[PDB]
Amino acid sequence: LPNITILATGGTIAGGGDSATKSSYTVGKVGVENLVNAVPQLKDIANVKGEQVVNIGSQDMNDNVWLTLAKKINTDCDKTDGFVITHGTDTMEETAYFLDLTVKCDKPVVMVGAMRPSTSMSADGPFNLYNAVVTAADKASANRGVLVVMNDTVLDGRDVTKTNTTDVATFKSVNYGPLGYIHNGKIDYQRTPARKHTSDTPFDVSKLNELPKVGIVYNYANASDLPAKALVDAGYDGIVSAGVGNGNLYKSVFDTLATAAKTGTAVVRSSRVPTGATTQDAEVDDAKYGFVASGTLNPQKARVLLQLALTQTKDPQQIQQIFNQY
Amino acid sequence: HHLPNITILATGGTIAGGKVGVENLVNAVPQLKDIANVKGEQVVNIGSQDMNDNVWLTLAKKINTDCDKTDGFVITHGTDTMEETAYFLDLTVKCDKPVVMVGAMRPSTSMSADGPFNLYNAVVTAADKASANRGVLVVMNDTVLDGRDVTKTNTTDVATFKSVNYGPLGYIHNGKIDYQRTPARKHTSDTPFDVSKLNELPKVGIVYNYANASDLPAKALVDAGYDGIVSAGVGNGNLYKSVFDTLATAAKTGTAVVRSSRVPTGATTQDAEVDDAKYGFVASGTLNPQKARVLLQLALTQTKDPQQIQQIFNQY
Amino acid sequence: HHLPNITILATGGTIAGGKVGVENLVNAVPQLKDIANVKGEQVVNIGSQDMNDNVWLTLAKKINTDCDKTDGFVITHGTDTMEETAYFLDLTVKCDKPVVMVGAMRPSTSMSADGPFNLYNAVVTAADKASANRGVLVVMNDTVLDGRDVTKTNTTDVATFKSVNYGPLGYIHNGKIDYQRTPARKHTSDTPFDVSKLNELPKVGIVYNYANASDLPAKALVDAGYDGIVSAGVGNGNLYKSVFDTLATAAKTGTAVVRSSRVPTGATTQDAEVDDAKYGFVASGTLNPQKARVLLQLALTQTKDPQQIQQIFNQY
Amino acid sequence: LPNITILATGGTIAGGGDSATKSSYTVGKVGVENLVNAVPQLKDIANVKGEQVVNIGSQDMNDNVWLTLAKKINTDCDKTDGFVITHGTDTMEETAYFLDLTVKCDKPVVMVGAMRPSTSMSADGPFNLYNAVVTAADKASANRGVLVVMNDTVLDGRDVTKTNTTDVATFKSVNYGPLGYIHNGKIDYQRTPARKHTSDTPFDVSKLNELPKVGIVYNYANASDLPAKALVDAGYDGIVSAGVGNGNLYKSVFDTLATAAKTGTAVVRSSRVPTGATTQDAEVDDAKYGFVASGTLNPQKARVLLQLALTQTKDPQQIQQIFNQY
Ligand SMILES: N[C@@H](CC(=O)O)C(=O)O
Ligand SMILES: N[C@@H](CC(=O)O)C(=O)O
Ligand SMILES: N[C@@H](CC(=O)O)C(=O)O
Ligand SMILES: N[C@@H](CC(=O)O)C(=O)O
Repeated sequence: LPNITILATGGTIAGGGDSATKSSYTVGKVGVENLVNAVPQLKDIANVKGEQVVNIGSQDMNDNVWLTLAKKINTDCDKTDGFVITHGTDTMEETAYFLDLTVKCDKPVVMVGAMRPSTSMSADGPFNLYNAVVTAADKASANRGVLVVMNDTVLDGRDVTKTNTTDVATFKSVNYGPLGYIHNGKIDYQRTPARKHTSDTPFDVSKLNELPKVGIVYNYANASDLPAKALVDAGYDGIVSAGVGNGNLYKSVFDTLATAAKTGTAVVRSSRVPTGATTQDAEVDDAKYGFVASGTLNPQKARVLLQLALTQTKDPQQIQQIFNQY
Repeated sequence: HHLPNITILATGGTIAGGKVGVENLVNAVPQLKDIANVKGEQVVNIGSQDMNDNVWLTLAKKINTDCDKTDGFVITHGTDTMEETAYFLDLTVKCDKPVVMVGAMRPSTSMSADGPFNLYNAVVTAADKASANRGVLVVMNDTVLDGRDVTKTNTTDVATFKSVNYGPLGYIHNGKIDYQRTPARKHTSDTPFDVSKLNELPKVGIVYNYANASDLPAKALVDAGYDGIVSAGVGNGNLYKSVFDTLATAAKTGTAVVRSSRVPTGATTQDAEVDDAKYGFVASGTLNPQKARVLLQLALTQTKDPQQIQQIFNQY
Repeated sequence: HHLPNITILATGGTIAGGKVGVENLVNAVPQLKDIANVKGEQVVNIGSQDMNDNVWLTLAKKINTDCDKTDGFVITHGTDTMEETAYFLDLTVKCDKPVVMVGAMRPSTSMSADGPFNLYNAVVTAADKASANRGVLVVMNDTVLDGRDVTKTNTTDVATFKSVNYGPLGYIHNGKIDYQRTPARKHTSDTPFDVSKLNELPKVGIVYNYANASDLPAKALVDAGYDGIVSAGVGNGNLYKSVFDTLATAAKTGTAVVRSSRVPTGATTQDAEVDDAKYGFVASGTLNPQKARVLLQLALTQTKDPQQIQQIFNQY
Repeated sequence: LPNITILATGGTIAGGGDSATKSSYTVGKVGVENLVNAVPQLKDIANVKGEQVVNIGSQDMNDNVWLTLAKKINTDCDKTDGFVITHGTDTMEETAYFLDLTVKCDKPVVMVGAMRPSTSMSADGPFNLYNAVVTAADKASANRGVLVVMNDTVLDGRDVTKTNTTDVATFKSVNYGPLGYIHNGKIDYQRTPARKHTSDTPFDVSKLNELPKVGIVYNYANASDLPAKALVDAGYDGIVSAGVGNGNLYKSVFDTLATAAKTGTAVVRSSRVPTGATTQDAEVDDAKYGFVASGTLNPQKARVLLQLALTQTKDPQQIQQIFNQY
């Protein structure tokens, strides 16, 4: 059986409530050893080793944990056959894309969480963890980038997003679809992401203590420019706009970001709209303003790539090329 | 043989690209005369990414004032913020006659432009007696959508508008609608919100949550004396710790705080990970951040008390 | 403090895998006693791929007879044909108290089995006074779905059941339902269908359309004297020429013919490519083939006239 | 500009009504030359040549037209840079998969239709045809199998299906997602089908006058076995079951197909359920009965592959292997 390493970071998968039928609970309580022992069927498919990296709710996920995870996977690659990262669902789509761009280990790296606490009736954690280990143990899972496995489905770290606040089926790759489905412990892979990932990217965080500062501002009717101005006044390296429609901006926000771009702030136009690309050649002349269009990357995913782009370059044309390749 | 009188109120948008006038918009679809007596009025001519409180107030007052002068309204509008205007009017229009919003995802000069048939179907909907008393509506891609749940789901697709939590009210085929649903949430004349004499709306901003989120946007809204802040939370309305800290302080120093979610479907519920009663927060339910802002502004015209705002978010 | 009386009628399905008894099903979820006084009765114990007219008649008669002896019903059922049983009961149950169907997509012995919480939520729904007068319901994956529109959309997903044309009625969180919709189509006590004295239902079969489709299935149903045939058409109810020829003959020689569609969402409409009045055909609207069969069988207990059947397909 | 050949077969894209605002129309009236002249923007992107193969509604599509199309594309491959097939929407998903398995030409083959007649207000035909030609002209479209292009989206011929009876956005690849989106005449491809297609299949129809007979029977409550018996009595080479749930069958239908399989009839279990695979190792012991599980192929798609499988073999184990590879 393959050796599989579980790196635990917290989340509702490790959470507990006082009743199996009531919704209130606290995240990231139980340890990695309890999650493993809760699924004795794991011993049929893998030799599982658990390590507790942190124990937080992923609403509190941060740069420091991301750097810890990437360095640990890259350091321990030769010591195991694959990785499973247990994680909160709230920002799993962000961590998955970060690791998708920075992990250099060729072996499967699979993220997994649970929408229901471990104590709940029909808790989804146990089978999710089982299927995550199935995926990390599958030879065919290698070289597909960092993966998220939820609700019997293998999803690429770039397109995967949380589509619903409570549904166990919440995780979907809403633009390009899943890579494969899991049935009876086997996967029929019919897709693989074409965008460059893992060892095909230039992003190398092995020696980094911190990441460039990138914030996100929302657009809506009558939007205040004060959030954007606050990020500019703090000297943020980049700002992602969650625009309306095809990456459009309320005039006040547009005006502030255009002025900041001329001072050197990197500005990426994304969209609050949950599917579809923020394109070039629509209503915003990105070349004129020095802006970058995010494509299908939603605002929090665009932040991930912008932070890493800014470890390499501050030039908008080069950043746009990065947003066209990764 | 007499046809209903339908008033088109034009605000801009790609359906008017907003540069072409409301008379040009009407004459482009001569078949409108087969179904309605159409009169057009230009309210503004803007891209809806620049929609604002003043235009919202103008539209609600115009519809309420002119209700008895027409049989139904169509509002032509940009698609980017149509879902916000639709819900604002859903809460403030007191005319029970049909009010239908419509836009276009493709330019009027483009191949297979969707604007012409979109407008035709919007007039069909405003002219159907069955459309009355269903709240303010959005009509796009042969579908009638309630103004509360409707949202733009895709950046470019002509089929982008969907009521993603509770579904559409009816589909349009051959100029006829089979309505199978109506919104249960209280709208129009069943709400207490009355903007007839207001020149401005309470100030409500939106902050985004994500890994490592800065508290600076939330702090800037607080420093500016904002009346309310809507959080686009992660998952089920959850907050990054720094943002949580700032909003907890704001809620105990006057500011109304509504937890919504950046997640595109599903409710932000009570009784999950955040003790709303302890912090004086309000949970937005299925209202996404920009919709929650609409209701929070109007709630703040009535009350600043968090329990009373929560009740408003449970009824409208 | 008193809790509602809820009767569980068991028919089989993976939620009972149908091999385990109804008492075993109940005792597996002890928290049921926190929300209801539960009594279980075994009606049949079959896989729902073998569901049939006799079980449908038994269930409708049992619910109608026992209505005044309980406060609500839960029917445990296989997922494969739950959407058909749900609509049959939707049309024939005259009890206005909640009737909720539920199943499970994973075996009860499997990791993260969905059956236990599914049953809990089904009892929550049957015990909610707000669930009355909404027709027969299906409760799956924290969602309340009307029996007319609900359908199985995926072969394995625990989230498979969706009301794909008009959306759900409400979502369940923390044991509470926020209902925002109700079906406008006439159901239960608002239909004329009365099976109380029937031992059998009119014979209605379904034929599939595709490229090069054989007319032999349609011919075999005609040769057997079927009372009606539902066509799973291509696109908007269209028929392969050979199948069209056979059904046109059948419609003029007694047989009721309903055009539905193999396409999983959207209505089969009148006034498209098929002149239904010329051929004596009925268009099924949003009813998929197996749902259209349910309504056609019941229509044929009232009338054989195509215009009157079309009216039934426009009202129920 | 590339040379693009339009092969016309009919459909609503070629249909016309007496009014732009009323829904009634007739299919396959106007000729290929009228469709081309209706889109003068095509001359900006390609040298277009039209040929009328047939002019039918695709509800009347049949084996003979399929064989004509495959032979024509394979014969004329060297004479053009890519193919667009205008087609009715009702069975486009069937023809696309047939050509996906039998076309040996390496150059892009793109199918396209229209949900609204050419005479209708906001008719979708003109822009659909434009985007189909864009796709056939794109070098990156080659080697992705036969494609369907509808509503700004490039879809693989295997997974693409018509999901709605009237919506212009009806065509979706409901299990694995689209291959790319089209904006401003350009495609960002992020996926390609892993299942073997075109020149990687053994199916060679170049000398065939006819195809094996395969019919489809529906399952539902109280289902009659008479449709299945009628196909068996006619000596059908194969029968596809549109089963309930995960490919399950009503007992009467099961009994008839099991008896037929022992006489040599090929029996494929598919599902009337619109998404998801009909799997092995669920409730039906396929090996015991000699049945084949269709995977994600819906009943009409499973018929296509079964017909072609039956040109090579009647052995259920070999047919199952075909259903696992193509
Ligand atoms: N609050 C949790 C949500 C979850 O795990 O589902 C987290 O992200 O850690
Ligand atoms: N920018 C435009 C988008 C559209 O009309 O579709 C607007 O909202 O006004
Ligand atoms: N074959 C089963 C499927 C299920 O229960 O999910 C049935 O319908 O009875
Ligand atoms: N009946 C038409 C439908 C369409 O083209 O949309 C056909 O398949 O030819």
